[PDB]
Amino acid sequence: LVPKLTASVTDGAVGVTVDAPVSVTAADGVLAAVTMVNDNGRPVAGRLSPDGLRWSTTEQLGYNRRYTLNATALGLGGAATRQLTFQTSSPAHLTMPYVMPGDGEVVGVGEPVAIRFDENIADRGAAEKAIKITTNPPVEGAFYWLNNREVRWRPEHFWKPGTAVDVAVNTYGVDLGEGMFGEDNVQTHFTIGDEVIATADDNTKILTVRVNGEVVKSMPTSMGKDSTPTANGIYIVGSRYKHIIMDSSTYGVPVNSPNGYRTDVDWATQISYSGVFVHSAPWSVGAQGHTNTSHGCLNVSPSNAQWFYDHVKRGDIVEVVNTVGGTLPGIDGLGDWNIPWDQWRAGNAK
Ligand SMILES: *C(=O)/C=C\C(=O)Nc1ccc(Cl)cc1
Ligand code: NA
Ligand code: NA
Repeated sequence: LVPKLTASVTDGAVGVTVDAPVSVTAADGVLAAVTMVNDNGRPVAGRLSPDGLRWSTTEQLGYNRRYTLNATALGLGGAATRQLTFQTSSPAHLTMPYVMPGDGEVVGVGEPVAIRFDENIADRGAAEKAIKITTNPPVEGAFYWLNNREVRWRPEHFWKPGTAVDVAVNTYGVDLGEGMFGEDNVQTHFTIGDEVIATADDNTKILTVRVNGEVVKSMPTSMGKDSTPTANGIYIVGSRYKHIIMDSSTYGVPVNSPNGYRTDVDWATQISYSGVFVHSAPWSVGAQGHTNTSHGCLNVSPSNAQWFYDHVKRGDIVEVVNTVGGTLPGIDGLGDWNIPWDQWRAGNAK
């Protein structure tokens, strides 16, 4: 029998995607030689299987390249040789994904998986298809897009402490729509830590911190006044700051406007993209636990703000209840858990 050669690419093929390696397989014989070069003549790294039957590229192929593959198979029946040439995808534009939380992090039970692209994604389904999420213990989750660039993945209920989460964004060589291809792959892994749920009840004006179901701190607080109230709902804890200059102009509100502001505060924990924080407020200690006086932040004492800074972590949960405000928008950026599960589960890839 004359040896046969089978490649994972077709001679004369265009638009070949570089999201997979290129392989060469020999039948009725073994591979005596296999080389692959690009248009400039530079060789492509590869490896031959010990049995001599399979050859595969070992480095990723580039966009907008013409590769020439030459292979020779030898067998008792005879010899066979083939030359193939193919052209890879020619992207119109490239987009880089950014994944949160960070690799190796320990996050709270409310932390979703976040994949943010630096460009608008026309084929959301293709993006979701290219993201493999592993969970241990395994749990059902789903994708949901906060905007044209960022997609979130979370389960129906808060994570179970101790869950391992692994995120592989394999967007390289993937057509994300309108000629937009992924600039690279990204791969992160994180773990869920203690259950920490702080509840701010406007009827009592107390921020109570519960760690694994036990109350460990009770903080008098002053929330947003009626004209600028704090929205009810579930907030995901974000970044921590020993101190931060609060500037309303970052939210489209001129500083010189009635609701504008610009001041420096200590021990600030972010809980919404819309600008809600837990922070030190020495000027309202007298009102904390009695009346609301802020632009929407949870004003707490300096010692309680610092305690919150030291003992709360990204992904922990703050829930506000019984305020005169509405509900935090589900697409705020840290309000994911305000979207009903059935809506989140059905997604919005269009
Ligand atoms: C919290 O109130 C939301 C944004 C912010 O920074 N507000 C704020 C805090 C303190 C002062 Cl004096 C003005 C506005
Ligand atoms: Na190359
Ligand atoms: Na700010």
